[PDB]
Amino acid sequence: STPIQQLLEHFLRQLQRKDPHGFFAFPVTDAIAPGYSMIIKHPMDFGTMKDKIVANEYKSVTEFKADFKLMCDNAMTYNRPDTVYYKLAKKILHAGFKMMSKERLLALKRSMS
Ligand SMILES: Cc1cc(-c2ccc(C(N)=O)cc2)cn(C)c1=O
Repeated sequence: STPIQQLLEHFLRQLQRKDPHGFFAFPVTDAIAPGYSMIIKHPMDFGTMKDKIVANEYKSVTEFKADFKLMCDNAMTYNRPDTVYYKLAKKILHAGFKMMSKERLLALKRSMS
C-alpha cells in the first residue's frame, strides 16, 4: 500500500461507519430501485470507491471527495426528502465534508512537513 491509499482507506472506513445498514455499500440496481438507471447517469457507491483506492485510481483527496459527493447527490436526486436514503445521504455528506474539510486537510498537510 501507498501513503495516499492508507489515508483514503481511513477516510472511507470512517464514512462507512456512518452507514451501519450498508445502504451505500454496493451499486443501486434497477431491481431494488425501479427506474434508477433512467434517472441516475453517474452512479457511485462505497464498494466502487474501495475498488478505486485499491486500484490507485485517486490522484487526490479532492477526487475521492467528488465521488463521495456524487454518491450522496445521487441518493438525494432519486429519493424523496422524507425517505431513509435521502436523509442518510444528507447526514453522511455533511459529516464527510467536515471530516475531509480544507481546515482538516491543511492540518494534515502541515504535519507532512
Ligand atoms: C433507492 C436506493 C436503494 C438502496 C438500497 C440498497 C440495498 C438494499 C438491500 N437491502 O439490498 C435496499 C436498498 C440504496 N440507495 C443508496 C438508494 O438510493
